[PDB]
Amino acid sequence: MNIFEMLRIDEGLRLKIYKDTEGYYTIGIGHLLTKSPSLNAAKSELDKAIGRNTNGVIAKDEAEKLFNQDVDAAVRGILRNAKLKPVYDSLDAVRRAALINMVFQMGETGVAGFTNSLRMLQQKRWDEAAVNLAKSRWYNQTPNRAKRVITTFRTGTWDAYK
Ligand SMILES: [Cl-]
Ligand SMILES: [Cl-]
Repeated sequence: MNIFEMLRIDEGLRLKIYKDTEGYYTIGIGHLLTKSPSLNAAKSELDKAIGRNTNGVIAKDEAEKLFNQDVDAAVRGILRNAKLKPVYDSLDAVRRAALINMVFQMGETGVAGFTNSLRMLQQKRWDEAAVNLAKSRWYNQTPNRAKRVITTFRTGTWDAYK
């Protein structure tokens, strides 16, 4: 297991524009296109992102490419973020994948706001961080995915994904 296979399990793959859990237009492997209600603003962003007229549909290779960019951007955002970087540096390889997953799902800004959990993770208080991470809208809204991520942080193994 690795970050790519982990996120592929959590996000799935769709080749036609769809709405995410929040009702936003997405395509491929959890690639947010726009928060706007307009399917046309979605198709526009989509064609901008692919560099071709897609009519709302893309190929597998195209989805994977967006995915490669997105993971990369997620890592780079963590490394550039003054609050995230120290946490990431302090973690083992598995736990690092758990943080990247949160960042990809909710953005740097959102994760960065989990102040107390971040501090518990840095301190390696696994059980306590897991309890604190659960008191969040995130956990309440996508409980199955949240539990998997949280188990990854508590355990340091890929068990939740096997
Ligand atoms: Cl893009
Ligand atoms: Cl879920």
